[PDB]
Amino acid sequence: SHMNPPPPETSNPNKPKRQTNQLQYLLRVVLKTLWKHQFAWPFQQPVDAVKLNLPDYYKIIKTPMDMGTIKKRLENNYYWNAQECIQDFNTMFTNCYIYNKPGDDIVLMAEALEKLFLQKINELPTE
Repeated sequence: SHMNPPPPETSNPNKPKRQTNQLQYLLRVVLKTLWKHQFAWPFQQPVDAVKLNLPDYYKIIKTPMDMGTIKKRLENNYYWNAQECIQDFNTMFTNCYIYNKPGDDIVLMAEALEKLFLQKINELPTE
């Protein structure tokens, strides 16, 4: 009976756009590497609380984020600063750590993805 919210916005035509080495790197290296990982599939789209039978997910998670949203934002030049993209990644991980219990398979998957994310953003070009 519960409903999913609308996904996060991925495009704003009033927001100015720019292409920096950091953002291109975040799309082509960081996002692409995480997207192909064995554990990416639960994070490639917004959490569907209806299809997954999680009536309390959006009562606990008020800041949803997923890699599909991040990919679409990068592709639309929605981010102006790279820190917006990094914050979205961190928010996705944090949502998974808060909603689920430690030791759940999804949390271990998210932790592996976060380790890879930190390894990949270590080599981020300068501003």
